[PDB]
Amino acid sequence: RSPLEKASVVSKLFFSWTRPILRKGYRQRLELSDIYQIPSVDSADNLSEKLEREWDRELASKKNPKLINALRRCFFWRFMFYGIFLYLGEVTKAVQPLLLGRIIASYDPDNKEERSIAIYLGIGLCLLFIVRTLLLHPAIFGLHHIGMQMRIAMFSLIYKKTLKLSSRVLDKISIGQLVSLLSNNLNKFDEGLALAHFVWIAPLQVALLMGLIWELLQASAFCGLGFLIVLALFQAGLGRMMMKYRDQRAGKISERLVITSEMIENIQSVKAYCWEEAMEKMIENLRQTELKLTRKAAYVRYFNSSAFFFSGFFVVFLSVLPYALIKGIILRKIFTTISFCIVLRMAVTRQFPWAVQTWYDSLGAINKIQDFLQKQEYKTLEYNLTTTEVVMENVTAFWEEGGTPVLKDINFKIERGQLLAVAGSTGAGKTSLLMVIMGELEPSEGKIKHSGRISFCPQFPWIMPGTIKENIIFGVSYDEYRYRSVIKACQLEEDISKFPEKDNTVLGEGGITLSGGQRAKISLARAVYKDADLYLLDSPFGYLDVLTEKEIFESCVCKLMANKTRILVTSKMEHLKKADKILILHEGSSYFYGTFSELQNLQWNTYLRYITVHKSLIFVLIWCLVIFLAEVAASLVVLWLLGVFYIYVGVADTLLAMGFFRGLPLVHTLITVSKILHHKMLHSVLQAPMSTLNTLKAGGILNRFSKDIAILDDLLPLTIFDFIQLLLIVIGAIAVVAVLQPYIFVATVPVIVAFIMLRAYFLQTSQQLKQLESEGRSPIFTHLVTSLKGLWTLRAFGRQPYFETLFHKALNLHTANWFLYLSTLRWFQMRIEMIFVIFFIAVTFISILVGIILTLAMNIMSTLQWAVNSSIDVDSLMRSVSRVFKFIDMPTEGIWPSGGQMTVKDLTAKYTEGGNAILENISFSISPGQRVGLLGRTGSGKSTLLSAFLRLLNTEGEIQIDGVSWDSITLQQWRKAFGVIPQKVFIFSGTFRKNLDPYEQWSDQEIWKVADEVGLRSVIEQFPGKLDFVLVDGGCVLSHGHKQLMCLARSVLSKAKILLLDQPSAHLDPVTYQIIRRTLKQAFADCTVILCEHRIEAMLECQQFLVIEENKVRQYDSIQKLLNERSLFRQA
Ligand SMILES: Nc1ncnc2c1ncn2[C@@H]1O[C@H](COP(=O)(O)OP(=O)(O)OP(=O)(O)O)[C@@H](O)[C@H]1O
Ligand SMILES: Nc1ncnc2c1ncn2[C@@H]1O[C@H](COP(=O)(O)OP(=O)(O)OP(=O)(O)O)[C@@H](O)[C@H]1O
Ligand SMILES: CC(C)CCC[C@@H](C)[C@H]1CC[C@H]2[C@@H]3CC=C4C[C@@H](O)CC[C@]4(C)[C@H]3CC[C@]12C
Ligand SMILES: O=C(O)c1ccc(/C=C2\SC(=S)N(c3cccc(C(F)(F)F)c3)C2=O)cc1
Ligand SMILES: [Mg+2]
Ligand SMILES: [Mg+2]
Repeated sequence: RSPLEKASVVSKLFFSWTRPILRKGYRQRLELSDIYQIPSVDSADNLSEKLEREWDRELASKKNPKLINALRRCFFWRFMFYGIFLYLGEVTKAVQPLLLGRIIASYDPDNKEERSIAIYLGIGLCLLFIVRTLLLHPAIFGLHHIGMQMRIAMFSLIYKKTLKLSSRVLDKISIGQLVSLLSNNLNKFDEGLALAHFVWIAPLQVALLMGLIWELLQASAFCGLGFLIVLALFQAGLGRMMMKYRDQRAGKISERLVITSEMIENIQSVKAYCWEEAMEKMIENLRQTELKLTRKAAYVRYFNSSAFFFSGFFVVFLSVLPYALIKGIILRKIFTTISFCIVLRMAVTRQFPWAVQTWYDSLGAINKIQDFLQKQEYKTLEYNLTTTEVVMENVTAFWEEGGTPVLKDINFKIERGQLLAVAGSTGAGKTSLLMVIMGELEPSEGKIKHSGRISFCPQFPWIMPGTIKENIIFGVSYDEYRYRSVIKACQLEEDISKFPEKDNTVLGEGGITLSGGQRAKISLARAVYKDADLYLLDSPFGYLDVLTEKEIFESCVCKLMANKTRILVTSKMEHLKKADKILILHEGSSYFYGTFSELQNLQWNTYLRYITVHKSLIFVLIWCLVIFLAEVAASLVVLWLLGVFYIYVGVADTLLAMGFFRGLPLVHTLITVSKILHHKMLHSVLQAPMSTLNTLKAGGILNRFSKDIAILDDLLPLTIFDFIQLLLIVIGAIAVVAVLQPYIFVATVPVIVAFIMLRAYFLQTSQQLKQLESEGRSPIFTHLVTSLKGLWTLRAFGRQPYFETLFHKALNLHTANWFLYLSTLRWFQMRIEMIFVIFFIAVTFISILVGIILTLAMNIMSTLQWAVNSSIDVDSLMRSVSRVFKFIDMPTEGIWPSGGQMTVKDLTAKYTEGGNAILENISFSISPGQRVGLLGRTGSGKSTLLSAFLRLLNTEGEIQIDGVSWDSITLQQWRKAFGVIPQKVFIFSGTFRKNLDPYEQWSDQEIWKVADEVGLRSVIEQFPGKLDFVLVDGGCVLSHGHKQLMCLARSVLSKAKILLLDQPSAHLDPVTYQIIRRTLKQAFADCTVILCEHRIEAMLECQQFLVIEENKVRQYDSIQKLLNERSLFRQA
């Protein structure tokens, strides 16, 4: 447990509770187990319940609900308490020049105003620093805590809202927009709470400072105020210009995010198609405009950030010269004026615009989140009592809100214990009918009445990340008899037994470990397990062979649940013979409704590697340093004309300030560095081996492409520039001041060496906890992605609270990782402040017990601390560059085809190294121009063989076509001889023409010819733009029977002499399969296809069969030869 729960007031004030973890992490590795727990204040379950109540009251009471009016009622008073503490701690910063000016008047020659007083003031001056230190840091920590609490509460509200979104609203929502929204205010929201209080402190500080200065300059104190007001107007005009270049980049960032995620999810098909070259350019073109906007917005921000270092001369000039004209000036007042003007310049030009910008951004983010919260919701409205019968009459529905209806005049009725089987050609609307039943689709006319309890089995299998037992159970009480019977009747015995961990293995997001014929079985078992009234199954036997389908239908759909009503999407005749009713849709219309009899009768090392990527960075750093060398040599050897050099030193901020000749090129180069880094990282990811790529997850990519690159684009340039500016200011003033007085320069050496040693000591833990928390924010992303993916099988089942609890657990883990760093960085900053005051209690006290050397020592000892803080910020930010380089440094896996004859010798396929060998000593041959038909059971390894042909997985054999082996040619040129049709169809966000070919090498005539040949003429032309419609949501507009057709058209367009057909027809009806056959015969009359289809009527157009069994291949010749040994395959 965290010690903050049980800690004394002084212990919490000194933050001394991070000492044990810091000591452990400095000399040992930090592990998740040895991490402080979470308290009861930061728990999401309570921190969201405290806000949902207020939000609901606002929604039900007000006429114009506001989220800020609900956040105020919770986090107002603590925020105001820390604001008051901040104001009290900052009032003590404008009165420090007053004490220096009332000390200097004492060490004025021959016994000036007060003589026996310097003892009183020389101690109180530095003792006031202790009070400032005590008052400042706790308020900052409290404000950070409040910001983090608001962030987690709003995130939980967003997740609770995102599970009630309608199907209509999901059209405009992409898996990239939400990720970008989270990544924006994931860490820049809670950090800005401290800066938000400087909107009412800066004016009061300005008023107090003006009142103080007026006692020095009678009426000349207002010219400097006028100049500073003009500068503040200029900065406020720069802010609005910067905003315009920030609200246009978000859309491009989201678009790039969705395209990158869609590519990385199924990089397998990209590699098979050899689309990497044409798909890196598609991202580079998008990145160009983002870079242009970022480069335009990184100059205005620099100009805003450089108005403090270029204002320390004009303000002093305008303050002193008008008064010096009428009365001259004294060398005592001319320094108190500068000491006041420094604080005034900071509070006007650095603290006010930052607060204004923070308020603007916070209000904008809150309003955006409120707009997300106020969207259309999904209603159920069903009745929980009936006669256990499902009847709907005269239902007509439109998918799009506006167009052609999808369903019209469909009526049916089924009692309890009956089975209704629906069928029809592709595009008829069977899935839409089941959606109408489920309620995810609102009919425009009609009514559906049935009991609420239903069970769903989607056409596309869904595998949430967890054990097989958890996947099958799906958040209910575990059973031993029902579960075992289901697992036996769904044919999941042998496949589960093959695993080393028998039942509870681990499956990743999407079930990549499992094949395509076992995910369907798991989904069917999950649907069967649930105790519901109606089991609406949407074509469960999609990726199952004929024998498995026959064995499952008679033992799971008619023997296990033969007393509960179930609606099945059929595509065969044996499934209709045993049916109780039949409904044959056609183009969204009830073509038939009746029984089968009537149907029959009817018819360190990162900094050096970061700057050396681009040579212009070195050529600009040398140019920005040698000019500083000349500038500092124009203030050390030209002094023989003067010797009052203290006044000259006092304006070192303006003297050594970077202009627009040495800062603009550096800023411009620092973005080109990020561009090159991102391009190299994307290329190295695209050209990586599959064994290395499979280690990566779907949450480990949006955490490295969305936030990590955004850091390098946005935050690193200006932070590095500011740190460099502070370094130059400190060095070129300490070196100068070491000439006049070399005794006060001595004190700055031990301070610097202690600062560097302590910072390097604390980095030993901040470089392993910061990375821990930066990688610990991936679970929430990877759970949000899958919860959005399974949003239609979640609401149908009813398991919403289970996912809510999972998300709460993930949020708790992230906050537990975050609080430790948020506390240890504060501890180290406060200890730096303490060593500062400890080494400062002596410098003035011993020297006092010239009186103006004190103001220079105090103007240097604060710039040193500011530079130290900037260095800490840069070191914290460079972890992103470190992870970019880690992600780049990855292994690289990298007319001839006339006849197309094959030969394999001693082939071994294994997806991993040292794992189970899927294929062992494979050998066969293929006569050229001869079709070959693969065969086998589920889990045999057909797709494994097809992948081993293209060498996606590591192999140990040789395959040669037309006399050239594997080694004689490169992988990229070898892989171009094959035209594949992957089992997982790939559709990305783009136009139809772009999807059909990314390289854009075929004209619209050539595209239309193939589209009409395959049969997409009636599908492309039903959309507002033919061959120009922007398919989105992963091609969700199309249907499962049209996705396969488009994939086959893509295969036909690209002509190859060898092609690996991996189940060309997955869910196609028998009528549309004639199109597949008329394309196969008339377009593949010269190439040697390798079929994988499970259709018995399709397995007859072959000449050489390959059956995979027990990790070996047997090749037969006659069609009936292989159907005689095993009688099961013939009887089934
Ligand atoms: N990424 C992977 N890593 C390790 N093993 C895998 C991976 N993908 C699949 N397998 C294993 O491969 C075995 C069989 O190979 P594959 O997954 O290609 O199935 P298959 O027999 O071709 O499938 P089907 O006939 O159902 O389409 C499966 O039992 C599974 O354990
Ligand atoms: N989200 C959507 N928005 C707009 N139109 C859609 C959407 N989903 C499907 N459609 C279209 O509406 C019709 C309904 O097709 P649907 O997907 O219901 O067919 P199906 O019976 O499931 O077909 P299949 O044989 O491919 O499984 C099709 O013309 C399809 O292209
Ligand atoms: C924090 C703010 C609101 C407090 C009110 C403004 C303060 C800073 C201003 C208002 C009037 C000012 C005073 C006006 C006149 C004099 C008389 C002179 O012999 C010493 C300075 C002194 C005493 C000024 C000190 C600063 C002063 C007190
Ligand atoms: O509250 C804060 O964050 C805070 C408060 C105060 C400051 C002070 C600063 S910054 C800067 S530059 N100078 C300066 C100006 C002229 C000359 C010199 C010299 F002598 F060192 F060269 C240094 C300061 O005095 C920074 C931050
Ligand atoms: Mg379907
Ligand atoms: Mg397969």
